[PDB]
Amino acid sequence: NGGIDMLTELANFEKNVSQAIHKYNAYRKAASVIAKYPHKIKSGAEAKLPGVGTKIAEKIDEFLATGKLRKLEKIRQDDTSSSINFLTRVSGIGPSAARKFVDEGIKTLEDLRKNEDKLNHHQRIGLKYFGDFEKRIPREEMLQMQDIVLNEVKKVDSEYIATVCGSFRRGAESSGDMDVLLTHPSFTSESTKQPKLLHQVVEQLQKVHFITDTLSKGETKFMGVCQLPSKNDEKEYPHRRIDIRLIPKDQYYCGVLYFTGSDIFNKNMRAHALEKGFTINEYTIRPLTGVAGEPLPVDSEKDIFDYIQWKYREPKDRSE
DNA sequence: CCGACGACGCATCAGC
DNA sequence: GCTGATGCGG
DNA sequence: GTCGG
Ligand SMILES: Nc1ccn([C@H]2C[C@H](O)[C@@H](COP(=O)(O)OP(=O)(O)OP(=O)(O)O)O2)c(=O)n1
Ligand SMILES: [Ca+2]
Ligand SMILES: [Ca+2]
Ligand SMILES: [Cl-]
Ligand SMILES: [Cl-]
Ligand code: NA
Repeated sequence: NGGIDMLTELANFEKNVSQAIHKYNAYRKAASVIAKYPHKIKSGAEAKLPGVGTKIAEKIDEFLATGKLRKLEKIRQDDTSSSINFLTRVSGIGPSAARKFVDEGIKTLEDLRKNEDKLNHHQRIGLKYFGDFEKRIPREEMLQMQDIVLNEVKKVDSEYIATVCGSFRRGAESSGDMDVLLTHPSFTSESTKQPKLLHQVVEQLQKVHFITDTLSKGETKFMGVCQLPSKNDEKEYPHRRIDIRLIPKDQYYCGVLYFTGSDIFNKNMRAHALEKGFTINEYTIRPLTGVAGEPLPVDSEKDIFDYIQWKYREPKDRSE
C-alpha cells in the first residue's frame, strides 16, 4: 500500500504548514497501521484498522479511484506551502522558522545560502550538509562506523559500552543516521562519580577526525556530524548525522528500548503503558491519581514488555 | 461528545 | 545569571 | 484526525 506516501505527505503538511501536531501524529499513525497491513487495500471501508477513521477512509477512496488526492494537488501547487515544506527539510529549521524565512522572502536553497548570517548554528550546519543528510547510509557503511565508534570508545576507557541502536539495531539494510547508546559504570541513577564522561568520547572521536561538527551537546546527549575516512583518490563519503546518548548504566534496558524505536513503536508502546497504568521513558518504567510512583525493577528489555502485558517483540519487529 | 494524544535533551528567548 | 516557555530534535 | 468511555 505504498501509494496510500499520501498519508505521509498529509502528515508533513499538517506539521510544517498548519502547525497542527496532533493531525501530524494522526496521519502518521494511520500510515503506520496501513504499512503493516498484509493485504492490498481495496477500499476505504476496509481501511477504516485502528487510527483510520472516516476522513482518512474518504481520502483513501479518492486515491484508489483516481490515483491522486485533490487536497494534496492543491498543496503541491501552493507556493507558500511548498516553500515552507521545503525549508523544514534543513535540520534545525522547523515550521516556525520556515514560515518566518518564507515571510521574509527566503524561499529557496539559493536564498538560504545567501542569507547564512540569518541562521543559528544548528541551521547553518544543516544547510552546509543539506545534500549529504538526504542520503541514506548502507548497512555496510554503518558496520564500519560502528567499528570506529566502539574501538575509539574502548581507547578512552575500557569500561564504556557503546551500543548502536535505531534502525540499525532493528536490522535495517540502510539507516537515516547513526544512534549510539553509551554507558559507563561511573554514571548510574545513584551517582555520577566521573565528570566529562560524554565529553571525553566526543573529544576522542573529533581527535581522529570522525566527528566533524557539533549541532548540540550537553552532559548526556550529543547531536553532530561524522564522516568515514576514504582511501587515496577516492571520493569522500557523505557526511552523516550522529547522535550519542549517555544513559545511566542501571537504566540501560529502558534506554536501549527507547533508542531502538521506531519512534511510532515507542509512541504506541508508551500509549499502551498509560492504558495499563504505567509510564515509560528512556530511564524507567513507573506505575501510575496518575502520579508516577517509584521505578519498577528492570533486568531485561522483556521485563518492560512483561509489565504492560505485551509479548516480547525483537527489534526487527519494532519497525513501525 | 470530548478529553487525551509519549517522553524528554539541548538551544534560544523573554522576563526578571 | 536563573526560570519557564518555546522550538526543534531523537 | 481518531477514538474509548
Ligand atoms: N520522535 C521520536 C524520534 C525518535 N525516537 C527514538 C526511536 C528511534 O528509533 C531513535 C532514533 O531516532 P531516528 O530519528 O534516528 O530514527 P531511526 O533510527 O529509527 O530511523 P532512521 O535513522 O533510519 O531514519 O530515537 C523517539 O523515541 N521518538
Ligand atoms: Ca533522520
Ligand atoms: Ca537513526
Ligand atoms: Cl496526489
Ligand atoms: Cl525517570
Ligand atoms: Na528541519
